[PDB]
Amino acid sequence: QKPAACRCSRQDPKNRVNCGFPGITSDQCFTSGCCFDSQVPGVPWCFKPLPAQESEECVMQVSARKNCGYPGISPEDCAARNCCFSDTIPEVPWCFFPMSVEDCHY
Repeated sequence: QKPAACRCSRQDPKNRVNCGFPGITSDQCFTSGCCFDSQVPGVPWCFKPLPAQESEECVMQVSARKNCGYPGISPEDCAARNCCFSDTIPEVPWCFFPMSVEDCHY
């Protein structure tokens, strides 16, 4: 299934992880759960989407996270402060500010 827009557009083209086989079409790429973009040269055209989050406002590259909490903040407290919580990647804030989706596109 085609991934939500932010899982595709919020990635730096140079950080793209290739998805599918050589020559996979735009439709096949989307159908496979990947993102397709034929506009940037020299980078994968069919690529893996960013991990899905609780909401699409919480989708962004790990390096774009703005710390909305503190060391040891709980998921619930983070949710109270109106933020996104994700503790699966090292060195990055686990509680972070979400970003409205107007920038997202295919």
